[PDB]
Amino acid sequence: HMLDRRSDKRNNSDWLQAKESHPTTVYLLFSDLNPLVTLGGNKESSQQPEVRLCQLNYPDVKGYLAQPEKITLVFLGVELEMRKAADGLVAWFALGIEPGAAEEFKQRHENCYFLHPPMPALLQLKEKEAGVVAQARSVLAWHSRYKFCPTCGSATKIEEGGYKRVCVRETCPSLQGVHNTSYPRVDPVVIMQVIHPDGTKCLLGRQKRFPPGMFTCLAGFIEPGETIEDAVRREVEEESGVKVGHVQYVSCQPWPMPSSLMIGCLAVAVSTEIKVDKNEIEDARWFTREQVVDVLTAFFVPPSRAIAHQLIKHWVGMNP
Amino acid sequence: SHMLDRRSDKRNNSDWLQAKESHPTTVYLLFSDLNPLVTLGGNKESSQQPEVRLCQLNYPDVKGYLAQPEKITLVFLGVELDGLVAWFALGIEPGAAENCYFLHPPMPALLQLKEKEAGVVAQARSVLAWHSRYKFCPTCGSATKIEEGGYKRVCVRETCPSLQGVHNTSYPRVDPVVIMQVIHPDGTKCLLGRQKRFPPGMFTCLAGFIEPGETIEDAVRREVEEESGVKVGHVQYVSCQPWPMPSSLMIGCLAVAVSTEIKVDKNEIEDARWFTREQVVDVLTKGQAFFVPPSRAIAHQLIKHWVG
Ligand SMILES: Nc1ncnc2c1ncn2[C@@H]1O[C@H](COP(=O)(O)O)[C@@H](O)[C@H]1O
Ligand SMILES: Nc1ncnc2c1ncn2[C@@H]1O[C@H](COP(=O)(O)O)[C@@H](O)[C@H]1O
Ligand SMILES: [Mg+2]
Ligand SMILES: [Mg+2]
Ligand SMILES: [Mg+2]
Ligand SMILES: [Mg+2]
Ligand SMILES: [Mg+2]
Ligand SMILES: [Mg+2]
Ligand SMILES: [Zn+2]
Ligand SMILES: [Zn+2]
Repeated sequence: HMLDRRSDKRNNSDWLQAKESHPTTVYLLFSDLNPLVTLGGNKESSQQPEVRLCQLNYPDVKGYLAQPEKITLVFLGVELEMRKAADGLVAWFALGIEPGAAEEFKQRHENCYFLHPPMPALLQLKEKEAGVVAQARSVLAWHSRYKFCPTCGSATKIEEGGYKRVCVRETCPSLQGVHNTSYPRVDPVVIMQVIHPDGTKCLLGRQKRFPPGMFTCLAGFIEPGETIEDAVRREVEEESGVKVGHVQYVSCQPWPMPSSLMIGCLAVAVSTEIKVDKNEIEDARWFTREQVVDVLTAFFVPPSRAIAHQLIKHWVGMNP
Repeated sequence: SHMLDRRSDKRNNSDWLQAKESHPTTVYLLFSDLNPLVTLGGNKESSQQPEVRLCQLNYPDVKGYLAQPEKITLVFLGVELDGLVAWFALGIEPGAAENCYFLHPPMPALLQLKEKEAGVVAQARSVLAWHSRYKFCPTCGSATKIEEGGYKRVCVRETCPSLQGVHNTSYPRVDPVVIMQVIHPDGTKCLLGRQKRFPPGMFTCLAGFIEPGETIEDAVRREVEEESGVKVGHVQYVSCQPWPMPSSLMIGCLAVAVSTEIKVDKNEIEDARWFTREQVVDVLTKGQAFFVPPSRAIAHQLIKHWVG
């Protein structure tokens, strides 16, 4: 990650309040969960215009901050190097604002714009910036849909730097002991590059909503009581009929749509017959290594920053 | 291999689920306050020591509970691996709850179940626990209704945003947790810690929840450094263990420290130390003024994996 989350500061109201108006503090502005970005404008993002975060400071956002009931403020962390309250730490916050306010901003700064739609525009951000966006967007998305207490239905209030919501009903069981109802949600999702029993093909599928010709790795949410490997085997068989043996973890990608942790795996199929569950996917097929090589250089796959692309590209290079 | 095929394709088949409720081969697992009904001994597996196993009930054992649907919670677990033997979990109230008994307390008594039965309890307990604490719509606060064999809750307010599109507010929660065996730079020691609440002498792997926006490996590095001050480099995934307290997925990793100095937070972790392979070997066998979780806990499996 690009920041140190400094979760120990989340219950330090005085420190958080002081940092809000400190001149070194960085703000990332969000409207309807979309981050404010800019194209080009420095050396790295120049040779072809690259999308980068529009980093704001207190003088840019002070008017939003002075209406706390209309904003959602999340402490993201501090920069990894300290500069020469006044502790040398450079704080970052995510600031979610109302649409009226965002319009008045868009007329104020012409070079910055809100990134949308989230898929695939978030894949345009460089890795370090994409990670902080995934943190900020996932927490703001949680706040947008978890305003009421799941245990009793009452209103809740934000606490702990944006990382906790607390029911206002004093008698509520959610307030006795520690419960996940207080805290942001992380949904684990397995996504799997599935290799044919003969090592020369891989299994890819699509949903009816996908652009014509796009195919990608099968994926699904891990269920309660399931391991990573269990979910890979179950989801592949559900959607495509294919039975899976060995499952190998490869890498992760946080995917803030709203709050998914993509757990990327390589899996070896032990059967070949395909039986598509139309209620989930429209199509699943075996693609030869040669076909996939042709496409990485009559179907196509997600862009290179998507984990599915990284899994497919990794496989193309493995020893058959 | 597993006890059950989840057959999630059946969860929206209300006619099939209903037919199975009274079928003579259907098995029910009874839960009181999220604790499973179990039994000790009584088959070939206990010829040596009495072993805990699930107390499998059938329709005539639970039919009085089913006659009061507003007082129970019913979850379709799957079919054994139409000839299909359906399993359900049935959560009841403490009042309604002599060779069976409710397994309590969950830590460490759940660790007495054999792995294949532990997997079914983790499924059932976590879904039941979700229903206990997620009865209202997080998006608007209205009441909700159970659907899909116990795997969905649906807001009763027709205009609610939760009903336009697909949203995680409808579905069971799974909380990813990293737990990590952390090896000293010199390769000869591992880092273990404890909380004040722990029984005296107990040490275990550090662990913590993955945050929004974070990878497995970054959560390991962040939590180790938060809790113990130790900085971590390489992180390797090893294996998982679902832990239904209420709904955690323990993601077990081996990590290499790149610093040596410990600095404990004295808020979550009251103590953390480097333990040599010899100290740990002694404690996996039996001799040391400390001890670790039992063998079915993923921390014990990770510590064992490390010593070879
Ligand atoms: N946490 C969640 N967020 C969104 N959808 C979920 C979640 N858990 C289960 N689902 C269901 O999972 C479906 C997607 O299938 P899959 O991604 O293959 O598991 C969605 O259409 C939902 O019905
Ligand atoms: N899903 C969750 N369930 C319970 N506690 C959580 C959750 N997410 C964050 N927390 C917090 O994490 C603390 C435990 O620390 P750790 O397990 O080391 O991350 C709890 O006491 C809560 O304050
Ligand atoms: Mg899927
Ligand atoms: Mg699924
Ligand atoms: Mg699926
Ligand atoms: Mg911890
Ligand atoms: Mg911790
Ligand atoms: Mg933590
Ligand atoms: Zn409440
Ligand atoms: Zn609602």
